[PDB]
Amino acid sequence: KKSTDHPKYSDMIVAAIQAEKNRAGSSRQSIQKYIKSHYKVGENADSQIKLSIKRLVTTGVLKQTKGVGASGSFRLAKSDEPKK
DNA sequence: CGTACGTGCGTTTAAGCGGTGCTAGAGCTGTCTACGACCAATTGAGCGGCCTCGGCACCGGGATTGTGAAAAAAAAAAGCTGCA
Ligand SMILES: [Ca+2]
Ligand SMILES: [Ca+2]
Ligand SMILES: [Ca+2]
Repeated sequence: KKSTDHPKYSDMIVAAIQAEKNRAGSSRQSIQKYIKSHYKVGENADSQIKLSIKRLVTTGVLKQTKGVGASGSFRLAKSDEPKK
């Protein structure tokens, strides 16, 4: 149930998080360097991507390991695929 | 392969120039004497000589440190799958 909401740069983080085959790795600057393939505002992109993550983390759908700016490490987790 | 650099635009900035006006201070002049050259006589600090004995160079033996191979683990990465 509940309210599903619209994200944008959010999408492009989760696209780019899965578009690396790894165990616990995705530092904001690695992500940005891939995803700077553009329609995007490259000048203001990092803040919005940085802003974007915190909320993904707070939902816990995206999962990370010990830090904040220092760690730069997370991936998609929980358990979501098409299912009953 | 990702981007830090070079290129070339238009916009902005202050260097450059020529000039005027003020005075700090560079430098020049003459005077006067404190201070350094020079001298000779005086004597002790430091030279060469020479003698010694203890630090230090060299050795052997025992302790310790670090390297490297070999065996075996932990992991990372590769090649291999069907699905969706
Ligand atoms: Ca580079
Ligand atoms: Ca003067
Ligand atoms: Ca001597």
